[PDB]
Amino acid sequence: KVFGRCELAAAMKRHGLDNYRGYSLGNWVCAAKFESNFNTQATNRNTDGSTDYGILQINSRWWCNDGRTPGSRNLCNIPCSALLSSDITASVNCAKKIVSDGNGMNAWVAWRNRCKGTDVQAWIRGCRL
Ligand SMILES: [Cl-]
Ligand SMILES: [Cl-]
Ligand SMILES: [Cl-]
Ligand SMILES: [Cl-]
Ligand SMILES: [Cl-]
Ligand SMILES: [Cl-]
Ligand SMILES: [N]
Ligand SMILES: [N]
Ligand SMILES: [N]
Ligand code: NA
Ligand SMILES: [Pt+2]
Ligand SMILES: [Pt+2]
Ligand SMILES: [Pt+2]
Ligand SMILES: [Pt+2]
Ligand SMILES: [Pt+2]
Repeated sequence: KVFGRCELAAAMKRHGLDNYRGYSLGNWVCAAKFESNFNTQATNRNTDGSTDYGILQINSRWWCNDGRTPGSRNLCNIPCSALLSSDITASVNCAKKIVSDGNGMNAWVAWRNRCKGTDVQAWIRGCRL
């Protein structure tokens, strides 16, 4: 599924991401935009053989099992395929664990390089929240 901007904002808010670990909703929508362009089916292969999955491009090195990332962990205890669902619950629940790991949203390289320090509120402007 390709979410609309405000559609994704609303789902993320409902699932408890707004100000989660102190990160405003706009940060999460911005991250999603530049990670997946709001596409739940987005996948991207990393040089180390791990794969990023879903709206927030959560990686199999640490966070999900795809049966094909040697040495990896599955700290969110999910198949990586669950991150591709039109239902974003697994993505959000896992993102909550990631952003609590100590580095906050810097865990998402695209967030650090394209969202951090920007007017992230713009990503939820206009939305009925
Ligand atoms: Cl957009
Ligand atoms: Cl915001
Ligand atoms: Cl594996
Ligand atoms: Cl959902
Ligand atoms: Cl959730
Ligand atoms: Cl933080
Ligand atoms: N949802
Ligand atoms: N939720
Ligand atoms: N949730
Ligand atoms: Na894994
Ligand atoms: Pt879909
Ligand atoms: Pt939902
Ligand atoms: Pt939820
Ligand atoms: Pt929660
Ligand atoms: Pt777009």
